[PDB]
Amino acid sequence: AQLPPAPPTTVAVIEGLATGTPRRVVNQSDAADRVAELGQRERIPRVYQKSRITTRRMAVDPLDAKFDVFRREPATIRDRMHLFYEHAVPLAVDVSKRALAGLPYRAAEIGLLVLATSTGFIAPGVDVAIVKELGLSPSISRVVVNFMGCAAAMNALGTATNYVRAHPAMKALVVCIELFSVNAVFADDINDVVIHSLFGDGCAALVIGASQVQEKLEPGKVVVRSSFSQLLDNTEDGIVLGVNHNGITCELSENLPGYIFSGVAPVVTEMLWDNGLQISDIDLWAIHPGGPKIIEQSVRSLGISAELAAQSWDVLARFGNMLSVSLIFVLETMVQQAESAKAISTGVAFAFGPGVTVEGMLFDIIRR
Amino acid sequence: TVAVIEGLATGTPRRVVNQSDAADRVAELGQRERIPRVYQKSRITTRRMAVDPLDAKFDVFRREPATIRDRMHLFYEHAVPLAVDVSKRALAGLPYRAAEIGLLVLATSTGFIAPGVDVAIVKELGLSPSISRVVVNFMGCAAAMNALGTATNYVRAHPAMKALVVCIELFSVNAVFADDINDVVIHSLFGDGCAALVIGASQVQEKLEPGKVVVRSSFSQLLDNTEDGIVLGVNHNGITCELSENLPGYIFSGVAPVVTEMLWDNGLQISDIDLWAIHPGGPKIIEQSVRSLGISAELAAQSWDVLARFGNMLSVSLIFVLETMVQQAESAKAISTGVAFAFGPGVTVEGMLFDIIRR
Repeated sequence: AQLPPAPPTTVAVIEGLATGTPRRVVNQSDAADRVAELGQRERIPRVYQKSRITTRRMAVDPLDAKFDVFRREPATIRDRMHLFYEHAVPLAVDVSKRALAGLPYRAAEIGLLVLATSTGFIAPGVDVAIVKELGLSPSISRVVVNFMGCAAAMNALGTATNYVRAHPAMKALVVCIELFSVNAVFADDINDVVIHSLFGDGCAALVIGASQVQEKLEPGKVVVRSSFSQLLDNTEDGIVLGVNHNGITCELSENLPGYIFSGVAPVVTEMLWDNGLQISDIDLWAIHPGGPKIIEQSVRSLGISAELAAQSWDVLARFGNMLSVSLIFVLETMVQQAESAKAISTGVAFAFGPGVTVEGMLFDIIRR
Repeated sequence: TVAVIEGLATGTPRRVVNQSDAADRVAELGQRERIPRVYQKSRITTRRMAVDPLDAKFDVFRREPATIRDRMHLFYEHAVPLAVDVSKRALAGLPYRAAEIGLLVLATSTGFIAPGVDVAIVKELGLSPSISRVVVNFMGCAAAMNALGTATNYVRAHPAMKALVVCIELFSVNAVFADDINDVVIHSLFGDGCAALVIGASQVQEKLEPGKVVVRSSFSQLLDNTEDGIVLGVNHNGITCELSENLPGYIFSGVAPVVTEMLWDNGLQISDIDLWAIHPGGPKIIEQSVRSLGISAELAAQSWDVLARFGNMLSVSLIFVLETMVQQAESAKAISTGVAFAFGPGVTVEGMLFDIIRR
């Protein structure tokens, strides 16, 4: 009898959720005009009016008089990373606390901290600042997830999941922090012009715990039912992340939308089938608000009502695309306001990361 | 349930570099008398390098500013091949079908690209398109322990599944050879290398076959006021590590207290351990760890040896050592109890309690 040992039988729960962003508000129209001022600068207005973003928060003012000189020099990558650490700590610490404020868990109960970013990279970083700042344990476990793109939150929440189900009594803290403003450069190519028009800064934290299915979770709690991944075959050029002398950068392919259209439907369908569900059985669709073409093509693939992507369109409208963080902003909304009147709302969440990987999950929101 | 290292494999770029020569070739770049000094004290005889940073080709490129992007590309170009061959070899010995591998953890501190090695590995090895993936960056010399932890948790939540841990560290691709002393030290110590592990869950009962390593317990410790100890950053012309002069001291007064508690929590004493996989991060790192524990200088043989032959390969080094301990037993006992640990940023001591099944 060398059969695999019986599996844990609990379910990961998001007992605490919290979100935050730097204070400065950048109204998209103004942003467009400011950038438009850097022959034919008609390109600018054009791409911007198509973004479907009204406002974004930015830790740093790229086009500021001070930064504007710094912004145009080479080899500033090391300073930008410092600048990142500088602005991130305050924000990350503040959000982490909000996430924990509601729960009664004592610092000794938090055994794992997961930090995801694609806009950072510094020796001791935001992860260590968080531990000290919140007075967590010197022995707490830490995992830093980098360059996993817009879907990092998922890979991160999964790391937490395994941990929690493996150590039922402990809790885990998931934190995503994304500061692209600290990486602003404003180059000439469309990709740069586009990236700089879509990205915003923000932060989010989740507190995870293991719970038995017989337990009656309280309203607002979110159960993680299933997780999934998919390397979209032959789509490597879709989303590319790289480090430049003057900052981290993201390169998106003209085909990303197409890859999504082809990829989404099959992946969700198969996953839902495993859980005895169909697209028509989903109450909530936490589609990663990575941009119009992404939400747009994501909804077409699934063949659902445009309305069922309301929350997503909202986040993208108010905050733009703040990478791995965005997903969580969308979820929060869903948790604060019910989309129907049924106790427990079922929903699917998914985002897109490099290699063009669909990262997502099936969840339940206890309504009553 | 028990976490077992069922597969283990190491690899390295073909090029061998003799410290004696390196010292000379490097020196040739007013007080170059320092270079031979640091290199003699390194206690490194050789180390592998994916690239020859002094090569005519490279030498011009490395004197240039703003080259990280290309450098990161270079990482991918060399990292992939090596990481793939090492993974195949770690799995080669096991009877697992691609469907049984549900998690891939990739750790590095010397390269950043996406899609990266993790993706190149899945495709190359034909791993399931839906395998879970976690890329662990900038946790330095101790990433292997962070990575390994992510694997045991997984395998513990999904016993019927297996997890693959891959570490690739390629410092040579970041070689700059600058003036400051830290760059000199750092550059005389780091080597290139890769290592992979295959983890699975197992029933507390079951009798494991020789070679199998049971991960009994893992631990972490953020040392108070030590932040300056180990520092990683990204410069326009490469990635660097900035070791503090206070590091060895941190190590001296940090190791013992942690290890001792951890052991006490497992009904053990320093005097009970058979193996000590001390991360060979450098002569002082091994020196102060040994001294902090108050153990025979010899118990650190495996470490010294790896440091001697491959130099510091960051997270990779810790697995080479373990492999030596697996390949060659240190006594006639069935089951060898050992402790492993390395040091990472913020100055965090990360390690594990483990058993090596012998009979």
